[PDB]
Amino acid sequence: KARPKLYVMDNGRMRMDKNWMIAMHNPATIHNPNAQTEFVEFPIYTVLIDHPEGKILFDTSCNPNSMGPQGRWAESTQQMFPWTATEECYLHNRLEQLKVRPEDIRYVVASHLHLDHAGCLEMFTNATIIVHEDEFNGALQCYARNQKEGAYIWADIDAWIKNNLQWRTVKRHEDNILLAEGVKVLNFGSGHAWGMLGLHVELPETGGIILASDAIYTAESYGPPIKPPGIIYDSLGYMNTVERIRRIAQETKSQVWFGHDAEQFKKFRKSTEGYYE
Amino acid sequence: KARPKLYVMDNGRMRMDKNWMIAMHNPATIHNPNAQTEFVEFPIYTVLIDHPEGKILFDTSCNPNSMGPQGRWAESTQQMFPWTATEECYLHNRLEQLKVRPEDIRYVVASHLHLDHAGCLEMFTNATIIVHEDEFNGALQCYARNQKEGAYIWADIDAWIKNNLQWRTVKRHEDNILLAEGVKVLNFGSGHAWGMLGLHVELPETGGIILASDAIYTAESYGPPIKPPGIIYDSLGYMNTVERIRRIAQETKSQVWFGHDAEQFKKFRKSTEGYYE
Ligand SMILES: CCCCCC(=O)N[C@H]1CCOC1=O
Ligand SMILES: CCCCCC(=O)N[C@H]1CCOC1=O
Ligand SMILES: [Co+2]
Ligand SMILES: [Co+2]
Ligand SMILES: [Fe+3]
Ligand SMILES: [Fe+3]
Repeated sequence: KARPKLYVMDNGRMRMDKNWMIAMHNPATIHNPNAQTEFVEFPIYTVLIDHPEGKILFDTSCNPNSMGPQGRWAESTQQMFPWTATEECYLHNRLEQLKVRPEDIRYVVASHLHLDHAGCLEMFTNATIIVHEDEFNGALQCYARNQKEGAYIWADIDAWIKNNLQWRTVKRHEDNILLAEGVKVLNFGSGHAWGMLGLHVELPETGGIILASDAIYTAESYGPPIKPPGIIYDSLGYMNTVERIRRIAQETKSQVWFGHDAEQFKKFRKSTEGYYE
Repeated sequence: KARPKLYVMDNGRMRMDKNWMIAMHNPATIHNPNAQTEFVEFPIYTVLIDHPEGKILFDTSCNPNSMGPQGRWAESTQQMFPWTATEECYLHNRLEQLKVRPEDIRYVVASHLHLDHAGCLEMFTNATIIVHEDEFNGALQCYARNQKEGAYIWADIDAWIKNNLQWRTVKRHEDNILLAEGVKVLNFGSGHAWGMLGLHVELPETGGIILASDAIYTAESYGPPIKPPGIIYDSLGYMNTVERIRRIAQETKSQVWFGHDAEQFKKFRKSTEGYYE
């Protein structure tokens, strides 16, 4: 039986309007007609599965050259979704401390292609990049239409193409994919974005874990009841996905790891302290 | 050839958070982390078609007993979506000034069953009430689960049932319905709410008119580009509906009358000044 080790890697912090994360979280009233929102902070992280069959990476955080005047992100983007991270937080450094080079990664699973998950895809030229086909198509249209604003970074996409990444698209109606012993890719479909992927991992000692990414921002999103994000591509799809994750967790007695939950993240054992067997 | 007269009836004004009407209209930034929304005012109105084949009413505004301590609307609702109207603004009074009694109405078309469109359904006991089946089912579930908050008013629904209204549901996949010479019901389906209906009218002198209701809040919603509302049941469905309306307007050279557009409403000839032939 395979005895993998799973690492949680801290890739810094982001802030944005709380309305993005929880829609109409604090609506104006007759007694508060100019209601104020908040500017909340949350973690960006990635997960490495050191599996005997090969190393698997879930998400890739933000590109190190995202912020600043010479940054890849448009000015309006930087102001609405600012990212802060020290050098040791960069993905390539986190991996380095584990004695892992990018070239050692067999599979990268991209939950979706937003700026905070697909930032460092270009690094893994020796891997197969697993992504939802609808998410891929949508991003490429953004590129082709020369969209310089939004959550799809023109400069990042440019780099993927130039670096000749090897893509494996998950089809709209494609089943879950067994990646390795006790590791399965979940096809969540349209919701938060054009197409979302998750991961289910079964560890001998710790048991089952579901990586939900932005299918579920936080425990507050999860509920119940469900509290959806401010902007959504497919509201119906989003609601269905959350409830599907809940069912899976119950039936397999698995933990659910959210995309950007500050409190949950504090509890994790990170790559600087150890791993999950 | 039939020569109808179409009347626009002013049924008062409402206010709410602008984020309801235009999602993320003013997002927080690093420089404005506690961004403020606004509390915007907009008209509630209904349309009467005095047709030789019979009188047709589109929407019914709010119930006269909605607001106040003894009001049908929950406190939280009254504070988030306050309605103001004088006595002459009440639907029953507007009709009276045209020498029209509720019993004279042959057809009522309910665009949807929100508090500001289905308020006075209970009045028209001599009419056939045309509504989307999915919208009807959803409202009845709110009632059955004893939901006392939200945009579906428990007390309003209660009254419909007690007054023994005569329902004709539009099926999910049912075609447009010819109601009378030059009057057609449009099935928009799920979007803003569970199920939306519109109307297309062809007048000898004025030409074509599309009544969109909450399928399109305002000219700003309409664009292009489309700016969706803060909360939506079916985002995908909503976007599709707007574009469908644009196509119809172009192909038939029809004006589009929005649900709650203050500027457009000012330009209408109201029932106090005349009608459209
Ligand atoms: C459609 C999803 C909302 C678009 C804005 C965005 O990309 N926001 C990031 C921030 C953390 O996770 C997110 O989705
Ligand atoms: C579809 C969610 C409803 C948001 C609150 C609401 O019901 N607002 C009114 C005001 C005019 O049209 C509406 O739907
Ligand atoms: Co995202
Ligand atoms: Co409505
Ligand atoms: Fe994210
Ligand atoms: Fe409305």
